[PDB]
Amino acid sequence: GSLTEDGLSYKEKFVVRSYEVGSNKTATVETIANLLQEVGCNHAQSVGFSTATTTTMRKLHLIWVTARMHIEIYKYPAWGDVVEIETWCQSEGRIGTRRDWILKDSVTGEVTGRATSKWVMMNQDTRRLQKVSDDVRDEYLVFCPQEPRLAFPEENNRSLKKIPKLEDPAQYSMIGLKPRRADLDMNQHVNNVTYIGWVLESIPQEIVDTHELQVITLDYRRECQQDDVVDSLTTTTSDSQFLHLLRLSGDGQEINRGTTLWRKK
Amino acid sequence: GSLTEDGLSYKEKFVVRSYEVGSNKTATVETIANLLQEVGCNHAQSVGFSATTTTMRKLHLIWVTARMHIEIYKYPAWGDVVEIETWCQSEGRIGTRRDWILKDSVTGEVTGRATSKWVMMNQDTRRLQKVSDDVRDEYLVFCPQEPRLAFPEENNRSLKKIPKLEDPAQYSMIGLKPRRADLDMNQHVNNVTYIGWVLESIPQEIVDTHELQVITLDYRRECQQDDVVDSLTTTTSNDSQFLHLLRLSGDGQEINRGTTLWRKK
Ligand SMILES: Nc1cccc(OCc2ccccc2)c1
Ligand SMILES: Nc1cccc(OCc2ccccc2)c1
Ligand SMILES: Nc1cccc(OCc2ccccc2)c1
Ligand SMILES: Nc1cccc(OCc2ccccc2)c1
Repeated sequence: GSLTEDGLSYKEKFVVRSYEVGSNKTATVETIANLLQEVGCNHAQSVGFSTATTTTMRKLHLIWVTARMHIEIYKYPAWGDVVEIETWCQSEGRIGTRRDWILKDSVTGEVTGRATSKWVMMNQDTRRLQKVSDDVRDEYLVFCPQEPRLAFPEENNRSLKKIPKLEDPAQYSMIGLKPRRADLDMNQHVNNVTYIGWVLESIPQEIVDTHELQVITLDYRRECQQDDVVDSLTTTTSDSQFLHLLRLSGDGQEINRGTTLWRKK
Repeated sequence: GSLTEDGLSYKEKFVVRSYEVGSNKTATVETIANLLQEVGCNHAQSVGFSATTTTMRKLHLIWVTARMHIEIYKYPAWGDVVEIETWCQSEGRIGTRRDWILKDSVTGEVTGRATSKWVMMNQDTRRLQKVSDDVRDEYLVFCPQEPRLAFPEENNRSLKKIPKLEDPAQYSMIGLKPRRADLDMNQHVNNVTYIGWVLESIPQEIVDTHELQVITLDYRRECQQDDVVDSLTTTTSNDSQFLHLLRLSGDGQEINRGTTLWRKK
């Protein structure tokens, strides 16, 4: 992978692996999400971040954390195919930061998917959210395009829709979900992609066998700790559309909420 | 990746990814195992497999793993390039063996080795059988015909008999269930998921203070998508050795047994 000519975006190619595909021999949405993280990390490294935070951030013990992830897939790449992913970041003033991605088939050059994520500042120790200070923005603004560059430009698009809270009883559920060590990242936190998998676990297998996932919007409200247990809840709201809710098994504390849109095969 | 000059082995390079590493910023043993599967599949594809021979497809037979043995000297770091060489050998009418050698691409030093024993099985009835002479003649032309062992040594760990753990186990992790990401393209639980489940019952303190040097795992029976597993471990031993057992949560049917060897950091 490499920074583009202007140094304001990063591109990387990936060959889809045998264990990365589902029953139709195409990449799962979790494989796509993992690739989005990898190209994101390679972009941060290429622009000088140490092995993820600016100078003012490390001084105040602040980190970027995902508040929302939105992914739209038109075609899932096949096992052995080469997918090219371009990524960039944009300041959203004092609110936070946005990271966007564009996925293309390397052989045809056609856009096969797009993603957008909203990040907010948080104290690493207290978990308290904060606005982006003047000093932090000045430090990372030089690595972003300064005029708008949106993966989802269209007005009233799906990435900005407000998601409601699922009401009990849920139509479908998968309970007792727990992370194993492979679900943890280098910092021993549950990987953001694991939550996508947990959301999808409550979708009936018949829907998965007869439909393709076209869109997924996921809000991240609270982290699942390594010793926590999660219940995944889903209700059809409709193409098939679903409303999702992940909550802690015991006290019912919300950790995520989301929506999925599926197209008939 | 590519076949070597003689066409009797295959090599491929992999760059270690951000989400593939643990707390020490080095590849987990499950990431290594996944890479072993990928290079294995790329080798089968390079030698003409659509992976079953003509006689195998007619008799509805497949290769299935009976045992996996991995030894790691150094886990590659995040961003490092690891080169893996793989080959197969006929083991007469008993079955087949696939071996691997892992090297640091920059230094050329051997950083790990692996060996696996495969047996023929009817895809539908799950009944094991010997390798017929017709099947052997079909794949022998893709193997070195003189011995080529990743584990040559006389009384090496790869061929040790593993006993059955007796209740009560010293440590346990109960209620483990596969999610969709744990399944392969054929909707079977991926062989690497069982390695993760075995390791779940090792206490976190051992993981934090030791590095896994050796893992031997026997595959006795499959965990179905709707099954629940219990992972059991007892210390048998500066090095720490453990005895492992995976069994179905309800009836206690054995699915795997194994051993691990850990060295102090
Ligand atoms: N941890 C990480 C690192 C780099 C980018 C990144 O993008 C946000 C995201 C990716 C996949 C799923 C959900 C959110 C996340
Ligand atoms: N923690 C983390 C992980 C992965 C990517 C990342 O992006 C930082 C960044 C790169 C380029 C421009 C602006 C910001 C931060
Ligand atoms: N499914 C598969 C495909 C190709 C090679 C392969 O090697 C055996 C193995 C690898 C990793 C863990 C346990 C066993 C397995
Ligand atoms: N089912 C399966 C999956 C992955 C590899 C594989 O190896 C087949 C093979 C390749 C080269 C020589 C002899 C045999 C079989």
